[PDB]
Amino acid sequence: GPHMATGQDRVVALVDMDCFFVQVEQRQNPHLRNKPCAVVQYKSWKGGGIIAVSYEARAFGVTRSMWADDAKKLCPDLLLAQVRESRGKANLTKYREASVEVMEIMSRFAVIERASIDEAYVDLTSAVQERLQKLQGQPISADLLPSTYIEGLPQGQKEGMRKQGLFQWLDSLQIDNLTSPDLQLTVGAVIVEEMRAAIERETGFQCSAGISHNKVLAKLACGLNKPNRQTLVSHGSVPQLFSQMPIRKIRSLGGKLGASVIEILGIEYMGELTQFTESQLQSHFGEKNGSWLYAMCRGIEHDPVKPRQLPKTIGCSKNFPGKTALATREQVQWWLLQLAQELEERLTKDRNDNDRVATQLVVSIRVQGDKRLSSLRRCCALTRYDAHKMSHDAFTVIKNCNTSGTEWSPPLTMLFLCATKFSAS
DNA sequence: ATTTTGACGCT
Ligand SMILES: Nc1nc2c(ncn2[C@H]2C[C@H](O)[C@@H](COP(=O)(O)NP(=O)(O)OP(=O)(O)O)O2)c(=O)[nH]1
Ligand SMILES: [Mg+2]
Ligand SMILES: [Mg+2]
Repeated sequence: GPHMATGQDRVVALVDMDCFFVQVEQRQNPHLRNKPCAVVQYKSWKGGGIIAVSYEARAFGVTRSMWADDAKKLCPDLLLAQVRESRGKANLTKYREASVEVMEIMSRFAVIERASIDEAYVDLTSAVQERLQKLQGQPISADLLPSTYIEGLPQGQKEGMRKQGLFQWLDSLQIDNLTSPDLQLTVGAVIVEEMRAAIERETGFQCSAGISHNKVLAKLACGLNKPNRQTLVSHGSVPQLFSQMPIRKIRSLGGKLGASVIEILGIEYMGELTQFTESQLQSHFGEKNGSWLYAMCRGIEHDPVKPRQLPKTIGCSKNFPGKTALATREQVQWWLLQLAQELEERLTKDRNDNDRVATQLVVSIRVQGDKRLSSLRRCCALTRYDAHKMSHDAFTVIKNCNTSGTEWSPPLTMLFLCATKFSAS
C-alpha cells in the first residue's frame, strides 16, 4: 500500500550509439554512409570477424560475430571497414577517441557512468527538477519529443503510431504535480532529446536512448526502438512489457543465471517472477540475486548511476588460435613486447589526459587446449610506463608455465596485459 | 579459427 516504495525516485537514462564503430568509419569515409556496411577485425581468416553492422546490412541478416565472407554470402554489396592494425594486432584507438567525444558531450548535461565504449547511463533526477522549476507549470508539447516512443502506447505507419502513443501519453499527463513520476520521466525524455541532438550536432553520430527510473529499465528501453529513437518506459508499463519479455533480455540475465532462473522456476518471461516470494528467490539464487530479482520483476532496481566517465582498467589482448599459437620463447617475448608497447602508449596518454597512474600490471594467458578463456592471471607491480620493463615483468611472472626442458609448451593461445589500480597523479 | 576488451561478483 502506502509504504510499498515503488522505485520511482530517480530518472535514469541509458544512451547507446547506433552501430557505433560503423558510424565512426562512415563519418571518416562518406562513401560508406547509408549503405550496408560492417566493421571487421583482420582480413586473412574468412575476410575477418564482424564486430559492428549498419542497419542497412542488418536487413540482410548480417550480424556481429559473423565472418565477413559468410556475411558477403548474405549481402554481396556489403561494404567493410577494417580495424586499424599496429604492432601486428588490432588497435581500437579511433573508437576510444570517438567514444571520448560522445562521453564529454553527455557530461555537460549530467553526471554519467561510462558503461561501455559506446554507452553511458545518466542520472537526470536533479536536471529534471531544475527543468520542471523552469517550466513553471507549462505543459509539455509533442514538438519537444520528436523521436520519443512511449512503450505500451497507443492502446485502445510507424511515425503515425509513435505520434499516436505520444499524444495519448501527453494528454494523460498531470503537469501540475511536480512530483508525479510520469511527469518526471517525460521531462527526462525532453532532456534526452536535447542530449541526442547535441551528440549528433557535435559528432555526426546518431544514438538511441532509454528513459526510465533505473539502469536496467533504461537499458532495456533503449533497445526497443533502435536506431535513432529513444524510448520512455514508465513504471506503469512494466507489467505488460514484462508479461512477454524473455528473461534473457534483461541485463545480467542473458547467461547462466538467466538459464537457471528459467529451468529451476519453470518460467519463460520476466513477469512470472512476481509470483515467488523474496525468500524463495533468495533460496534458489542467493540473497543478493534473490533480492535483486524480486524487485526487478516489479520494475524496481536501486543500483546507482556511478559517477565514472573513464575506464577503470586499460588492457591489451591478442588471441593466437590453433596453428598460430606461440610455441617458442622468442615469440612470447616479441608479442609481450608488442602488447606492452601499445599499453605504454595508451597509459602515457591516459596519465597526461586524466591525471592518474596505474599501479598494478595484470598478465593473463591461455594455453592451447585449455577449456577456459583465461588459463592464468597473475599480477605484479607497475612502477614505470616502460614497455620493455612491463613485458619483462609479464614474462618473469608467467615463465613458470613453460614445461619444456628455448621452446614453449603448451603453446599460448592468448596473451593479455591489463593496467589496473589507478591512483591520482 | 568470431576477437578485443572491460565491469563486476565470489571466495
Ligand atoms: N573488439 C570488439 N569490439 C566489440 C565487440 N562487440 C562490440 N564491440 C564494439 C563494436 C560496437 O559498435 C561497439 C558498441 O557495441 P554495441 O552497442 O553492443 N553495438 P553497436 O553500437 O555496433 O550497434 P547497436 O548498439 O546500434 O545495436 O563495441 C567485440 O566482441 N569485440
Ligand atoms: Mg551501440
Ligand atoms: Mg552498446
